[PDB]
Parts: sequence; C-alpha cells; structure tokens
Amino acid sequence: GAMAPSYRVKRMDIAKNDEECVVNAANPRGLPGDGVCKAVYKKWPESFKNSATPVGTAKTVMCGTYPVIHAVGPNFSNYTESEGDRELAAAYREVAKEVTRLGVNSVAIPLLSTGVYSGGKDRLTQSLNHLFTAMDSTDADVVIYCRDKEWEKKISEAIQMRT
Ligand SMILES: CNC(=O)c1cccc2cc[nH]c12
Ligand SMILES: [Cl-]
Ligand SMILES: [Cl-]
Ligand SMILES: [Cl-]
Repeated sequence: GAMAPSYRVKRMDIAKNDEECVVNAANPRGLPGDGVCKAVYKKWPESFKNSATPVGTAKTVMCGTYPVIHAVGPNFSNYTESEGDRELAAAYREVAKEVTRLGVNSVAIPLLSTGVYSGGKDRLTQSLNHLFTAMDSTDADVVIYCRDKEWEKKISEAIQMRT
C-alpha cells in the first residue's frame, strides 16, 4: 500500500502517467475507440487482447508487466439516468477490486462516462463521487487525469474539501 494514501488530480494525457497501473475508459467490445480509449490503445495496444467486457465491469490485461484495467462505464445516450447511475457506480467498484488484487501502490484513473458517454450532460460530480465511494477503502495513491482547466479546479476543490 501507499505510506499515506492520497488523491491528486493532474491535467495531462493519462498515457504519460507516473503511476503503477492505468484505468482505461473502455468500450464493451475492446475496440480502439476515441478520446482516452484511443490514447490508451496507442500507448498499450498489447493490452487490447481479449479486453472486451460488459458495461459496469472491469477487465485487466497486462502490457508487459504494466497493468491496464479496462473499465466500461455506461453510455447515458442508451441508459436511463437511474440504470446508468447504477452501472457507473458498479464499474468503479470493479476498478477498486482490480487495483486491490494487483497489489499496486498507485493508479491513474480518468472520470468514467464524462466524455462521449455523458449523453451531453456535465457528470463531473456524479462520476467523481462514485470514484470516491469505490476507492476510499483502497490504500493505493489515486491520481485522477483530466483535460479541461475548469474541471481540474473543481476536482482539486472536491479532493481538498474532504482533507
Ligand atoms: C485524461 N484524458 C486524456 O488523457 C485524454 C482525453 C481525450 C483525448 C486524449 C488524447 C490523449 N489523451 C487524451
Ligand atoms: Cl499532456
Ligand atoms: Cl466517456
Ligand atoms: Cl476533462
């Protein structure tokens, strides 16, 4: 475990992370996809061997010895707000199981269902709070990765409001 488990946020490409494993915002079919998923495909393409997994689950595939945790959030274009909320919470609970099983001391993680799968709604708070519910009982250092400058400030605020 980490000596003093922490949350941090960085505004940069998750393919450049400084952590012991990465969470992909995957699609259910193991396709290269777009956004985060395509960045992860360019950096760790070997990790897409038999990475297909259902919505609300996570599947780990090693790229060398580097673990890529493929976490499949719901596409809110297709799910009701109610069912999508349940599947988004479930994906993050499966990420916490995988991070624990792997024995890593740090993990890089994007906010699931906040981009192309957001159904055109701002889900920063919803996705981050499900991230915290899952990861708070883990002892890995968690480093959240984002792109937007306003999102960086809001995620940083949310982390510090708990400390
Ligand atoms: C944390 N987010 C990202 O890393 C990300 C998001 C969207 C597109 C690209 C391309 C490279 N990285 C991306
Ligand atoms: Cl960057
Ligand atoms: Cl997304
Ligand atoms: Cl962002």
